[PDB]
Amino acid sequence: DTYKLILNGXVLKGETTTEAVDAATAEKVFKQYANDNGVDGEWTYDDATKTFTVTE
Repeated sequence: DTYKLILNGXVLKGETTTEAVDAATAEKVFKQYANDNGVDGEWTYDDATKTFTVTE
């Protein structure tokens, strides 16, 4: 499936997508991308939209 990532860094925002077989795998990809790019914070998932948010 296509999963989405919302990255909220206070006044700064971003977003991205990945293809993955399930949600746990997409989150591993999203958590590495977020961390590689300086974005650390609280994670939540909307399984109705297959969208993760990381909030600084």
